[PDB]
Amino acid sequence: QVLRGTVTDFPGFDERADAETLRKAMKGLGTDEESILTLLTSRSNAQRQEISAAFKTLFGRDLLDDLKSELTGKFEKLIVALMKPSRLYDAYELKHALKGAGTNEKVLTEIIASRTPEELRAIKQVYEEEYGSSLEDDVVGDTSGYYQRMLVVLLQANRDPDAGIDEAQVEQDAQALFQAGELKWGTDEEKFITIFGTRSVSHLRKVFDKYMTISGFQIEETIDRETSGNLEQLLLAVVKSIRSIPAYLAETLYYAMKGAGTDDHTLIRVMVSRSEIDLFNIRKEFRKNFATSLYSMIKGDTSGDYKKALLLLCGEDD
Ligand SMILES: [Ca+2]
Ligand SMILES: [Ca+2]
Ligand SMILES: [Ca+2]
Repeated sequence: QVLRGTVTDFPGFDERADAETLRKAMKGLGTDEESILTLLTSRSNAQRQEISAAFKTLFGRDLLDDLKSELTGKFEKLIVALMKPSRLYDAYELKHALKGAGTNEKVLTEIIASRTPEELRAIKQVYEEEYGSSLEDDVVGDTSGYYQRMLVVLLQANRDPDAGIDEAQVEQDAQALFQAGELKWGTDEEKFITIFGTRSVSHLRKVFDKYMTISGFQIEETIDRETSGNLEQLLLAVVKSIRSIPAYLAETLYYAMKGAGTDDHTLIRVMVSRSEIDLFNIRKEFRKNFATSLYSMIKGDTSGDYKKALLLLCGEDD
């Protein structure tokens, strides 16, 4: 594993040229959504920021206010996601799950499960800088119970460092998890939230081995993904991220298209948020694990400029 994304710095970029092109495409009645799509999906995020800066000095206009007026639908919500400064997209996405749009634990479980404690400190820092309130307090307001408790544990970003691995506490933790999991994760929540939340990744992947020997099964089996119980799902997410974030994230995209529905808000979020970080890796797991390329799935569930961009993000190569 070399963490890679799918979007890189466009070579021989001209932020002025870029911005002018993008002025013609809005310009007049009609929109050149292809021209808009192809350009910004073929640019990285920092670059997109230079083009907004250039669009303003040139024309005296707000690039994003113009995109927000020209566009609709999901291709709008996609473009608008592209133009989010990477530093912000996650906390933007946390804010909105918390504002308005009622019950959105799916989003909270996704980010806070699947970010590295270095990602979690910055998010907390930026949100509290952008929106004025603390993420942790906002989460406490809008959540309840152990699901809340666990998130607030996860939000501390304070796991045991990977160092020496204590085979005795690996035995003790896999016990606690054994029994609690045939208690339906339904008893002694305080005890398992401390193990899931504070232990090291390298310690936990060992505990998870130590379960599959003692119980003959792997700890996932003991939960249902379809059935609710935010905690169980949060639990389940942690067990999958502790094993492998790009694999968790490739499974999140895969059930975003499963059945009736394409859960576009999950689609947009992952593609975009991981695009310059690990989107490569997420492909190279989806293929192998789900046996179809991500590309073609998306080419399949989606349609329009929205799938043009999305495919353009994904990249048809490896
Ligand atoms: Ca127009
Ligand atoms: Ca709400
Ligand atoms: Ca579908």
